Amino acid sequence: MKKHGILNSHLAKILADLGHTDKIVIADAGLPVPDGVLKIDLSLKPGLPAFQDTAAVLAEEMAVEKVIAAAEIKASNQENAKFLENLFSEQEIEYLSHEEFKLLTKDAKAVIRTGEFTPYANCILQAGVLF
Amino acid sequence: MKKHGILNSHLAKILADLGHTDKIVIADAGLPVPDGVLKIDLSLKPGLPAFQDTAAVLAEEMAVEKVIAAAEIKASNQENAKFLENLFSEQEIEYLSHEEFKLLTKDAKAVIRTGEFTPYANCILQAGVLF
Amino acid sequence: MKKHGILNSHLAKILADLGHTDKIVIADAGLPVPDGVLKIDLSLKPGLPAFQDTAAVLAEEMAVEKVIAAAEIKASNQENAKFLENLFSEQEIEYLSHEEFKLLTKDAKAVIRTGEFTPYANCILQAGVLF
Amino acid sequence: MKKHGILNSHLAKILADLGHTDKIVIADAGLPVPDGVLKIDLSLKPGLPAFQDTAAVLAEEMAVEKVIAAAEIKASNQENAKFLENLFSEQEIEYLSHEEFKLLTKDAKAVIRTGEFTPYANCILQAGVLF
Amino acid sequence: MKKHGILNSHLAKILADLGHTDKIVIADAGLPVPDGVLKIDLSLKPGLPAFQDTAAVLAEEMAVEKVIAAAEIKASNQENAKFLENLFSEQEIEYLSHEEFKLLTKDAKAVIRTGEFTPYANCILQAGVLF
Amino acid sequence: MKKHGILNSHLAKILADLGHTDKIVIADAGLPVPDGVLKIDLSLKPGLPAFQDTAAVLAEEMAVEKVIAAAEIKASNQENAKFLENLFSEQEIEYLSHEEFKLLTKDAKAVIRTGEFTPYANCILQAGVLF
Amino acid sequence: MKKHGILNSHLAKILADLGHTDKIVIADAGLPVPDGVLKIDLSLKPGLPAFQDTAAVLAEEMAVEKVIAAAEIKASNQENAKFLENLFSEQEIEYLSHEEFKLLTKDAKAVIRTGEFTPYANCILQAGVLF
Amino acid sequence: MKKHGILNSHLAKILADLGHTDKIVIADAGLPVPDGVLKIDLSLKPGLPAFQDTAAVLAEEMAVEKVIAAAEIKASNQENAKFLENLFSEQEIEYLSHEEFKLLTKDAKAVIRTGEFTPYANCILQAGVLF
Amino acid sequence: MKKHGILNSHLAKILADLGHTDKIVIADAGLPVPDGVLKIDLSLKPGLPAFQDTAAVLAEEMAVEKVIAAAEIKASNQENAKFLENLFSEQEIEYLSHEEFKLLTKDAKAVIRTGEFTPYANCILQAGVLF
Amino acid sequence: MKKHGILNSHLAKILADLGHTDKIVIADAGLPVPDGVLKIDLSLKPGLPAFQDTAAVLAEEMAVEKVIAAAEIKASNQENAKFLENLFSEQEIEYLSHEEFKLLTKDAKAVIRTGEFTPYANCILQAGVLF
Ligand SMILES: [Cl-]
Ligand SMILES: [Cl-]
Ligand SMILES: [Cl-]
Ligand SMILES: [Cl-]
Repeated sequence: MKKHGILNSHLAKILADLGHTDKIVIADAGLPVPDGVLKIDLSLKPGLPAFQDTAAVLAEEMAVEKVIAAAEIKASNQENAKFLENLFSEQEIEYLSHEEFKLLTKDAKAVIRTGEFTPYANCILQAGVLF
Repeated sequence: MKKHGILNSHLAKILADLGHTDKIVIADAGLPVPDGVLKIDLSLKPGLPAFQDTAAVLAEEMAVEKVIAAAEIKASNQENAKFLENLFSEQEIEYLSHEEFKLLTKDAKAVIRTGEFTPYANCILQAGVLF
Repeated sequence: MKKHGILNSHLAKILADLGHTDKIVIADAGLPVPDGVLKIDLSLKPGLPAFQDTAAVLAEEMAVEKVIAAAEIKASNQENAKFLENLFSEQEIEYLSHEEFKLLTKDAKAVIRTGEFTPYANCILQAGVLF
Repeated sequence: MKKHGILNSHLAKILADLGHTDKIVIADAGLPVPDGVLKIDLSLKPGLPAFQDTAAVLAEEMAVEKVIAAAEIKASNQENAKFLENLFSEQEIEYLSHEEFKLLTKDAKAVIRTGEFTPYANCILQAGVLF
Repeated sequence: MKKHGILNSHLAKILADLGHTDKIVIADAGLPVPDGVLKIDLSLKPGLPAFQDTAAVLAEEMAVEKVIAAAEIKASNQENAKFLENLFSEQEIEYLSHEEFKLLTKDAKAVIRTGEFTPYANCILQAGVLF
Repeated sequence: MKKHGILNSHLAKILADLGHTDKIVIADAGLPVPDGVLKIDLSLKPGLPAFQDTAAVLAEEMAVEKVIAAAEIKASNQENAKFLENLFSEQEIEYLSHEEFKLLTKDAKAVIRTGEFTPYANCILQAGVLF
Repeated sequence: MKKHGILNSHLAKILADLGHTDKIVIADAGLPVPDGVLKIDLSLKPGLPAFQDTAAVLAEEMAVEKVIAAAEIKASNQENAKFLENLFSEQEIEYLSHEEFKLLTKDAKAVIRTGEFTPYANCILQAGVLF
Repeated sequence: MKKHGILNSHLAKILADLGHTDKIVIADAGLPVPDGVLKIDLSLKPGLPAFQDTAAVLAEEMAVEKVIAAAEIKASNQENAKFLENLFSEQEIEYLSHEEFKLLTKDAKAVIRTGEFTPYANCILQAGVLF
Repeated sequence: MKKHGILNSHLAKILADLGHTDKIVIADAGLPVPDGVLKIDLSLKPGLPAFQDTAAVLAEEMAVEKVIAAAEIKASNQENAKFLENLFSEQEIEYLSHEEFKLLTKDAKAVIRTGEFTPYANCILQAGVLF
Repeated sequence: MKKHGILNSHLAKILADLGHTDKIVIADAGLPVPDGVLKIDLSLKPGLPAFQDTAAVLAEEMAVEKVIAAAEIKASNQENAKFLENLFSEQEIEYLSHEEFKLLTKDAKAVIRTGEFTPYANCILQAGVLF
C-alpha cells in the first residue's frame, strides 16, 4: 500500500498529475459535470461525504493558491461559505456568478462529487506550486 | 437528478446491470482488486467511509440473497463480523478462507473500496431476484 | 438486483449522472439523433412503447424542472401535447420550433427512442435539483 | 427511415449479422448477462415489455430453427411454456437445467432484456436459414 | 437469419438508425469519402454492382423524402440521371454543383461505394418518416 | 485512384496483408461468422453478388495454393461444386464436413459474405507465394 | 499473396481508399507529419529508399492528376526537381512556398516517409479517376 | 500540486492502486517486460537513475512486506545484492532463479525501468498493508 | 537491446517521429501539461533528475535548431539561463512571457517532466534537420 | 530530428523497448504474420528492400545474442543463408524447421517485412544485453 498522500486511488491519480494552475472541483450532489471532465463520485448518501470534510482532505493533500466559488453560496449557504473562507484563510478566494463558475468547470481536470445536499456547495481548487 | 435509488453514480450504474447471482465486493482499504475488475473507490481518509456504513447502504439498495466473507474476519474483527451477521440476518452467510475469498472476487462485477482500516473487513454481496 | 429506481439499466445509468440542468430526450420513432448523442432505443414495434408511457416513467424517476417541446406538437398532435401539459403541470413548459428543438437535442445526454408513431411526439426533460 | 424489418435499431443490427446457428436471448428482468455479451435492455417498468410480446416480435423478424429454455420454466411458469410450444410449432424445443441454460447464453450474440417479472421466463433463439 | 429488410448487414445497421432527414450516399468508384464518414464498399469489379441496381435496392428499403445529385450528371451521364428521376418520381430531386454535392456528403451517415465506372453517378438519399 | 488490383477497398486491405498460408472465406448469405473474424459483406440482394462471381474475382487477384469446402456441397449444390473444381482445377481441393469447415473458419483473416442463396456455397482460399 | 498492385501492405491500404482528389505525401526524412495524419515510414537508412524510387512506384500504382511541391526544391534540389517534372510530365504541377505546402499536408491521407536526405524532397500526389 | 507522496506521477498512480500482496518491479536497463505489463521508464542515461536510488524512494513511499530477487544477483552483483538486504532488513527476502523471477514479473502491476547497467539488478516489491 | 541513441524508451519513441520544426518540452516539476500532450515523467524525487542534466542528454540525442524559454527564467533562475545559452551556442534562443510559453507547449509532441524544483526551469526544443 | 540510432521511426520504437531476450523478425514478402504481432512493412517493390540490407542495418542498431532461421533456407537460398552466417559470426545461429520457426514468430515483438522475393529469407534476432 501507498505510505503517504491522499487515501483515494482515483484522487491520488488526479493530484499526481497536477501542474501549477491546474484546477479540480469539489461539488455538491447537484452540480452538472461538463462533458469530457472526469467525474470521481464519493457520495454514499445524502450529506455524505460532506462538502466540508472533503474540502478539508483536499486542502491537506493539495497545494492550493486559489479557490473559486459561486457568489450564490453566500446567500443560501453561509455555513460552508464561512468554512471555505476559514479553511483557505491565506489563499485567494474569488466569487463568480454560479453561471460563470460552471463555465470555468469546463477547464477542470476532474469534478469530485460529494453527498452535500445544500445549495451552491461547490468550489474550484487551483493548484499552487511547491517551489 | 435521479429521484430514487443509491446516490452514487458509479454504484447506481453497477446495480443497474445486476442480474440474479451477480456479485459485488465491499472492501477495506487493503484488499487487492483483481485485474479486469472495476474499482469504485469511495475512501476519503482512514476509516471513512466505514465498512459498516457502506454495507448498510448497499443492503438498502440491492436485493441480496447471499453474503460471503473471509473466516479470518471472525478472529481479528468481531465488530464488523457481527454487524454483517445482524444486517443480513435473513440472507445466506458463508465464510471461506481469505485466500478462497480473494479467488472469488475475480468474478465480481466491481469492488467498492471503503476507508475501513480493520483486518478482513470485506464481503461479497450476491444479487437476489425481485420475483 | 437493484431494488429502487427506474428498471431500465441504460436509463438508470443516464439518470445516475444527471446534474442540475442536464437534459435528456424522449423521442418518437422518427426523430434524428445528433452525432455523439447516446441513443437508447426502447422500441418494440410501431406504437410500442408509447411516448406517453415512457414520459410517465421518466417523470416518476427524474426530477424535472423544465420541459421543452416543438410548437408543432400542439397543432399536429393534440393528444400527446395535452398529455405533456397535464403530466408536467407544475414544470415550466417551453415550446420552440421543431428545427430549434432538434438543434437543442445536440446538448442532450441521451435520446430515448420510443415506438411512438405520431407527429412531433418529442420532448426534452431538463433535470432539476433535490435541494 | 428503414422501411421493413424490426423497428428497434439495436435489435435490427443484431439480426443483420445473424448467420445459420447464431443465437440470441430474450430474458426476464433478472437473468444475469455474461461478460462480453451485448445487453439490449428494452425494459420500461416491471412487466413491460412482456416476455411473450417480445418473443413474438422476434419470431416475426427472425428465422428460428430451434428454441432452448430452462426446464424450470414449466414448473415455475406453465403459461409461458405453452406459448413457446405454440409459437414455435415447426421448431425443435429443447429444455435444459437453468444452470446449463445460463452457460449457453455465453455464446449468444446478445441478450434482450424484457421487463418480464416471472421466474425463468428466458429463452434462446437459434437462427435458421432462408435457403 | 433476418427475415425482412435489406440483405446487407452493414447497410441494415445504417438504415436501422435512420431518423427523419438523415442522409446516406450511393457513390461511384471514384467519389472521395469525407474523413469520419463510414464507407461501406460493395464493389466487386468495374461496373459491379451498378449504381442503378444499388439505388433500386435502397429505394425499396428506405423511405426517401429527397434526392440530391450533382448537375454534372446531366451532362456526361444522362442514362443514370434519367434512371434516378424515374426511380424517385414523387420525391424531390435537387441538383447542386458537384463541388457543393461533395460538401454535403460530409453530413452523411455513410457512403455506399458501388462499382459504377461512369461520371458523377452519385446521389444523396435524405430519409423521410413513416408517420 | 488505385490503378491495379481488386476494386473493393475492404478486400484490397485483406489481400495486402496476405502471407503464405493465410486463409480467406467466401460465404453464402447464411454462413455464420466466428467472433473476432472480420466480415466484409458484399451482398446486395438475394443472389447478388453470386458465389461464383465473387470467387472468380478473388481467384484472379489472390495467389491460391489450396481450396477447402464442405463435402455437403457436392450433393446439395452440384452447380457451385463443379464451378469450384473447374476454377481451381490446378489447386489442391480438400473437402471436410461442414462442421469441420466452420471450425476452420475461426482462423480466417476475414469472411466475405456474398448474396449467394444456395446451401453450402462457401469455401476457403489459402494463400500461396509469388516466389 | 496479393497478385497485383503495390507491394507494400500499408501503402496498398492507402491506395485502396483513394477517391478522386484525395491526397498522398511522399516525404524526405525530415518533413514533419501533421498530427492525425498516418505516417508510413519506409526509410531504411540515410538515402534509402530514395524519393525518386518511391515516387516511381506510387506513380505506377496510383492514377495521379496533379502534383504539388515546394518552390524551394527548384533551387535547393534541382536533381529531384527535374525528376518530378519528367516523371509527371503529363500531370499538372503546382509549386507553393514550403510553408503553404506543409499546411496543405494537413489534408493528406498519409505521409510516406522515404530515406531521402536532400532538402525539400517532398511532394503531394492528388488522385485522379479511372473513368 | 500534490503535497505528499512519491513525486513521479506515473509511479504515484501505481502506488495509489496497490492492495495487499500486489507487486511491482524495479528493473535494470535490460530486463524484458512481459506483454501487458505497464512499463514506466525513468532512465536518463546509462547508470541513471540507479537501481539503489530508485529502490530507496519506492521503499519510503510503499509498504513492502516481501521482496523477491534473482539468486544470480548475489554472485554477479554483490554491491546491489547487499544493498537490498540492508534496505529491506525487516522484510522477508526470497531469491528465485532469474528465469523464475521473470516468470513472476508477469503478475506485476508495472515494471519501473531504471538506468542501472549492472547484472541482475532487479527486484519485486510485494505490497504490505497499513492495518 | 538498442545499440545507439537515447536510453529512455519513451523519449526514443518521441525523437523517432521528430520532423523539422516539431517541438518537445523539458519541464520542472510544476509546469502544467496541456490536455492531449503526452507527458513522460522522469522525476524521481525533488531535484532529480535535474533540468540541466536532462537538457544535456536531449541536446546530445536531438538536432535542435531553436530553443524557447520564459523570460521569467532569467529573473527567477539566472543560472539555468546561462546553461542554455552555453549549451545551445549555435541555436536561436527566444524568450517569451511564461504565459505565451505555456500556450506554446500546446503544440509540443510531449512534455518531459524533470524533478527540477526551480522557478520557470522549462524550455522548448525545436527540432532541426540532418540535411 | 533524432541524431543517432536507426532511421526508421517504427523500428526505433521497437528497438527502444527491447529487453534482454526479446525477439523481432526480419521477413521476406511471403512470411505470414501471426495475429497480434505488429507488422512493419518496409517493402517498396519486388526485391526492395533486400533481406540482406535490412538484416545489416538491424545488426548495426541492435545487440543480437542469437539468430534463428529455418533449415529450408540452406536448401533453396544458400546465398542469404551464407550472408546471415557471416553477418552474425560470433552469435549463436540456430536452425529450426520452417514450421517450428513460424511457431516461434508468435512470440516476436514485431515482424519487419522486406521486399525479398527468395525462399525462406526470414530470421529471428533475439536481443542481448549491453552489460
Ligand atoms: Cl437507480
Ligand atoms: Cl432490417
Ligand atoms: Cl500520492
Ligand atoms: Cl533510437
